[PDB]
Amino acid sequence: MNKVWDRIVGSDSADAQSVLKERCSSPKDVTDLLHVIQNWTSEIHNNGEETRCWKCVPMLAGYVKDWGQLEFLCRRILLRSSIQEIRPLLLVTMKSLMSNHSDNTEQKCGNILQQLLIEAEEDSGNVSLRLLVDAMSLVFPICLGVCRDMFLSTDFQDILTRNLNSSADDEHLVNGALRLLAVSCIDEAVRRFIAEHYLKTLQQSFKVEKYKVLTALVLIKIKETLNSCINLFIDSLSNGENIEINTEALAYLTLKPSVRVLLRGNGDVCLKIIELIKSQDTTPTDLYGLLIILANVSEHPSENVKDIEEFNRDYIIDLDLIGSLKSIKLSTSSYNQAIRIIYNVTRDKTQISECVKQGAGLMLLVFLAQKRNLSKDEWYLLSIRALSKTLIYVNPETAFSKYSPLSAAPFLFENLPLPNDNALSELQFTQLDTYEALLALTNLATINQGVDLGKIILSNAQYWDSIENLLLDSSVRIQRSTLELISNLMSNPMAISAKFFCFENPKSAQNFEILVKLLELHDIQSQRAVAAIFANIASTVPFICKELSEKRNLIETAIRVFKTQNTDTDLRIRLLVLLSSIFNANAHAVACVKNDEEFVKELQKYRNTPSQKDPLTPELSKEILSLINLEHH
Repeated sequence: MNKVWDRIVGSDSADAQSVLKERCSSPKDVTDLLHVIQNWTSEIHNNGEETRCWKCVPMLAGYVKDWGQLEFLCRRILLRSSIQEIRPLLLVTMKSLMSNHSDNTEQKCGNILQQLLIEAEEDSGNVSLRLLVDAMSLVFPICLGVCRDMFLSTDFQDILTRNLNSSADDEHLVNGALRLLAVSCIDEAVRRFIAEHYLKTLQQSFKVEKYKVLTALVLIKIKETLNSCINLFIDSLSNGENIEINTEALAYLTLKPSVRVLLRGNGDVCLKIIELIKSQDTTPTDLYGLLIILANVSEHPSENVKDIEEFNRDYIIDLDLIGSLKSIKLSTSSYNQAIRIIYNVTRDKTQISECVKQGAGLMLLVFLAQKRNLSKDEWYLLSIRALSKTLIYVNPETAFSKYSPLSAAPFLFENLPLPNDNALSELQFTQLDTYEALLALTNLATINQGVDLGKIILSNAQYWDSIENLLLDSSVRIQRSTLELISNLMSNPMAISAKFFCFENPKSAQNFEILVKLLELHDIQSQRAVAAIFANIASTVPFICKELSEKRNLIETAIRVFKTQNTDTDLRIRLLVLLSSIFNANAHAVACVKNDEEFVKELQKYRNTPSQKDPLTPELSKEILSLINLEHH
């Protein structure tokens, strides 16, 4: 099994998983190939051949069950720990060796480390020590036992600390040692050791520019002392240096409020983060970190809120961040963070308009569309929250780059409680969510006098059920908003009017009687909405108006509410429109009330001089008194 290795490490065209079909031969293929590897890994080849080799070895390694065929691999891997380009592949290989016979892998590793220490003690140069600390950092999170034993030993500390002190400008050794310290901070005993014995050294190397970032990354893992780290990450990110390490750090650290206030305080860094997010060059992993930072820093508390709105307006809105984000390629996690950003920005109603102009509504809708049959998780909910807030404060038809705002409606309906015969919604929405959904729906229902939304409601019986199920909600604001929604939907008969005004249908006639009672709701906004339902339909659909004119409970209730509450202007107007439509359609209804003297003198009081923008009050009082006159003469 010789030539297979040559074609495996010969060029990137061939693949190992490819020629895995030519392998097989478990008695011979694995053994023979391992002998080829052993003779071949006896030297260091260029980065391409080595990358092929350590991409391929893990497979074979995972297979071969005879441990004495995988011995040499420990030396081969540890002796390449300084080779950066193939370091993670080595890790993978070691992990594969670790997956089966873990203990023997770690044992051979410890033995090789001890020989490396002896070689390092006899080296007039630092090259053996570099190798040793690179091997230690490479295998530390998998061989934690032997690595902790090495790091903690006086013999290893002696040579390490001494050569560090002596060779402060051996950048490869210092850097290897700082990466070692960071990685090794995983274990607790090592962390205590580092935090008891290295603070002097770390303060020292923190003063040296070319080691500042790596030293800060060690210090993170162990107030003023922290503040200096954060200022380092911020300044070095704003410069442009070590985008990867700094963004990772700050994405973690912006989980703390003080870090956030500092970041928002530093202008240059904010411009830099926005420009990096826009920059077509930064890696997708850095883009993700940048977005995590932006979402953390833009989040409203539940730091001073005004600082957060100032930051969001200055750097996210005015730098057209949302308009750009529409165009960058986003993973699902990055899209999640962008939804977070949009949500945060909309916590300040004054910005929603601008957000929508930059395309945020579109991003919300696409996000929901793609998650619809996929992941109704917390980001789904968050997206619906942002969308509801959007639709409460903007004109709907100019809100999704000329896409249909009505496409939001199915998503809004997911924050309405389903009829309680209808499963559990994956969405953990609250009463506030339901309230805001109904506000947004009420806004959608203004389009084309409610026909568009009503047609969406009629295509799915569930939607109308979830509305009707809020007619008697115990929360005043939900009941109020429901009635406002229904009254907007009653600007066009379509067929939704049958829900209340098809008297041949028992269910509808019952809903009618309920509505008549709702005319006397204590909440004046609810009352206005109920009145507008009746007034809209009666002034707009003459068939229904003829039927309503015969419904004595409605007429008596409307008159009672007019007698006792006519000093509210919207309510008075709507009751007058209802009553006059009814009376014009039915002289026998007029004859019914011709002797209600209190009704007559309330009507006369307004036939005089209504205030405000109110021609209808005198006009309609005049009409009604005229009909009563008709009946008395």
